[PDB]
Amino acid sequence: DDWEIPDGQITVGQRIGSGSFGTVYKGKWHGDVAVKMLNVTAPTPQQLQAFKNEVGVLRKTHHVNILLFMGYSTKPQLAIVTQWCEGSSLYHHLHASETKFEMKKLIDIARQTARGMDYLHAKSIIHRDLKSNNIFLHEDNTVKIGDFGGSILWMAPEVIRNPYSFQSDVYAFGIVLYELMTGQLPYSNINNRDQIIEMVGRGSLSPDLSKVRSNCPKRMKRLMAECLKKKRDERPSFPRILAEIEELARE
Amino acid sequence: DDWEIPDGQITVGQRIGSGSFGTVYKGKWHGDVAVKMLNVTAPTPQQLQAFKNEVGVLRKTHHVNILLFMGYSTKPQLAIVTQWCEGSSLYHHLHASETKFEMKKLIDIARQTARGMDYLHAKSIIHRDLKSNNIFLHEDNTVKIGDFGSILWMAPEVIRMNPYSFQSDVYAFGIVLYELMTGQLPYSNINNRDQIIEMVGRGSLSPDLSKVRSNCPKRMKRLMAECLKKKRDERPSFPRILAEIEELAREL
Ligand SMILES: Cc1ccc(NC(=O)c2cccc(C(C)(C)C#N)c2)cc1Nc1ccc2ncn(C)c(=O)c2c1
Ligand SMILES: Cc1ccc(NC(=O)c2cccc(C(C)(C)C#N)c2)cc1Nc1ccc2ncn(C)c(=O)c2c1
Repeated sequence: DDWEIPDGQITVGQRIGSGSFGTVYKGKWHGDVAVKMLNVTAPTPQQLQAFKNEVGVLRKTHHVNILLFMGYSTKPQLAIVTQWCEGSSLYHHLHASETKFEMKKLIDIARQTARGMDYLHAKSIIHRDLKSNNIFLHEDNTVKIGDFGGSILWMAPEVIRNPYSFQSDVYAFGIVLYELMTGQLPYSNINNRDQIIEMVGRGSLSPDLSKVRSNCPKRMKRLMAECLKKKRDERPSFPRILAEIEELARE
Repeated sequence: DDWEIPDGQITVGQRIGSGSFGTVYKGKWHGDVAVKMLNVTAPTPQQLQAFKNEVGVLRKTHHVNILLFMGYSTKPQLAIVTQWCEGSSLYHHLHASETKFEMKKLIDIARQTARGMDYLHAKSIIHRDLKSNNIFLHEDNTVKIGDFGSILWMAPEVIRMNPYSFQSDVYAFGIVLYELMTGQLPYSNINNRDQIIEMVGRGSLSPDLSKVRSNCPKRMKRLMAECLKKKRDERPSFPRILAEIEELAREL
């Protein structure tokens, strides 16, 4: 691969977010790009190491449902560059908007999400923060998985109490399925954070699966259940998860 | 960090086309993939080295309008894998289809095509076969540039014998603009190809820009003209080409 970007080529536009590592600016570089940037005139090794490692994982990714990693610049500032994403996240479309999706579109999102996730785990990568907030509907058609700039509902029980695993991401994908099939965040009636955190971690509290749509296929409900099994070992793997969802789509 | 894909991970079938050296299969690998394979023949040194270089450049490309490179396989056979492309090429949509595009989409395609090309040339890459056939409308919205003779896109200096340069690609992009802005293949009225080959090289034949669509903005007429200018040196560069297109689009 060739990942280093000539330095003076990037021009930063409107600041968008504060990111998880640096401030994020919608930029322009041979088209529309997004740039997470650090604006310190000289980077502390902490700041430098997060950069060095954040690039290290992205160096491995090449999938249509994973966000596109385009390169990095070291010298104007420590910067990471990716494609710009036209549209809104999965989170916004279900919760922060009136528009409900068609059941077909609902599974299609779950499908593409599975493909991106399957590919990630295949290259031995752990997301550690799968949520509808970190799932972007590029052009309202294509699912793009990333890490953008507080995730509690998608947290597996063993994470509440090396707890991050492939199975912890699987569970997180389960919660996302709930969002798609209910249009809702789990534990909507429980108010207090410590109550949810403790009840879900102790193994008493599990998402109310009766709220699923009528149109939701019975088989889809079963898969969603398996993903949310309290015992991490008893959770399915994304190969089978991807498998089942696609066979559903063909019908 | 390492792009080679272990054998039996990919499940092939649904072949689309077949060269004299290779075949393309709609595959399955963590989703929908496309696989170019060399299962037509034991690789000749040309094709085998062409393979080696084809991967070497794809390793370097990282763009939304450039085709997505996902990896390669050595052990079942020498294979290259990319994203699957949903839709049909620009060629098919303009000429081999009923669908006429809204002028907006013509510019959007023209802009995304420029972006992909600009990125390519920036990394010091020459395409050498820009045509509407090698431009794929993924999901009918997003342009994907790849490589899948064809002479309507052939620059004058290429007919005669570098000859292949960035300026030869610009001309080829010019013809594509003609396709987009006329809904037509150039010299549609001229019958025999052999006349065209000589005249385009000789300076006799020039695209008829009167066939341009009514909706086409004046700035587009000028840019399209400049791109297919006989003099290769005075031909614009894609940075400068892209520049006009974006600000043109920005005013709509
Ligand atoms: C600009 C950027 C650079 C790097 C990352 N990094 C990650 O997402 C990350 C860091 C570590 C691991 C992963 C994995 C591979 C685990 C995933 N998924 C991802 C995010 C971003 N944010 C980013 C990227 C594109 C965007 N398009 C449109 N809009 C409006 C945005 O807000 C936006 C934000
Ligand atoms: C499977 C494959 C692998 C590699 C390449 N190679 C190139 O495009 C190529 C070869 C050399 C240079 C370049 C560059 C980098 C210059 C560009 N652009 C590209 C093409 C393909 N063909 C390919 C890829 C996706 C497809 N989706 C839908 N349909 C229906 C297709 O026919 C199809 C074909």
